[PDB]
Amino acid sequence: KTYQCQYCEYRSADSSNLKTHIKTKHSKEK
Ligand SMILES: [Zn+2]
Repeated sequence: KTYQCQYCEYRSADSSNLKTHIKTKHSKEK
């Protein structure tokens, strides 16, 4: 019951955590 990121290699326990990670790490922060 884990989710993974398909940009880099970070994983989560709760999908929201993952979403946030991509939002603050990939998904254009610029
Ligand atoms: Zn990532």
